[PDB]
Amino acid sequence: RKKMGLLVMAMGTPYKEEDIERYYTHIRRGRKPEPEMLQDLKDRYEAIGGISPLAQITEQQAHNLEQHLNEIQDEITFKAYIGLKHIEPFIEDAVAEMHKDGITEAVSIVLAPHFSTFSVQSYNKRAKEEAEKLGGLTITSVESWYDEPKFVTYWVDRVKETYASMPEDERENAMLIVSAHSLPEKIKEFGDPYPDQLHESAKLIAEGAGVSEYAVGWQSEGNTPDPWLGPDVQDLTRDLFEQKGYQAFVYVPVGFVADHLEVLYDNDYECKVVTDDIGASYYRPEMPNAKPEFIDALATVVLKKLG
Ligand SMILES: [Mg+2]
Ligand SMILES: [Mg+2]
Repeated sequence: RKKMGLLVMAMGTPYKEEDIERYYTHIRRGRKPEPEMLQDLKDRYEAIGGISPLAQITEQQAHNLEQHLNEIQDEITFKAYIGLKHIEPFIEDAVAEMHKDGITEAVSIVLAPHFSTFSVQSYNKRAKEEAEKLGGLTITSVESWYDEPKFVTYWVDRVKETYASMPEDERENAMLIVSAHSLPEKIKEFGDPYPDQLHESAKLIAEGAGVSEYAVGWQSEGNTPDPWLGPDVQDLTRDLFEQKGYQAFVYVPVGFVADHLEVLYDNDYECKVVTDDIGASYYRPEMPNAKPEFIDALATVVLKKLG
């Protein structure tokens, strides 16, 4: 069998509470959070059940993906390497390790289904540049995978189950909100398809699930002076309630693949505060994490990229 590296890339998460400072410093481009922000972040992580389980999900995704790829075809043996943006093991570290280990051919995938210039393209460029610097190692990079039918089906089936679970008055008066991580609006300068891809995800999932009433929102914007993609899910939820009185909101954060702070806090707390305030029911179906159905979707994405 031919040996190939499987470079799995993601933002990263802290491994313990004491990593919060450096992780958020990295996110904030060298700006250390002030003490009240540091305490606030610690509190948020405690509220969602702790930090330890978060980074384990990414590891489990990469490992299960490796094992599943190796089991479903007989031509290639994959070895997974994790490369993260904001904490060790960094993308450049992972590529250098691949080269050290004698890998000469790799395929990469970012654990975010929509292409953007800000994240996916930047991860892919960084990986390819380090390979070029070392020589003798090439990388083929998945750019997007939101339209993989098996992935669409994951979310459609979760959404169906959620609607099926609702009392009758909710089921005929619910709103589905599909979201991803906000990015600066200025990505539009380069024709970034990120927003169009989120809207297509939303269309595909709503259509597959038989949901006629849905909306697209953004969440978890950072803090810079230039505008970020909106509307934010908190504002969208309240606006849609005021205009049409929905009694239940279903949140599908399709941009995210795991139980991390952006979902467990930015949906399950921040959006839940809003639905609680307006008297609506809150639902947010299970994230993919490292579940077999999702791992099969990822495996299919990778093998399609290789033909
Ligand atoms: Mg494509
Ligand atoms: Mg926020």
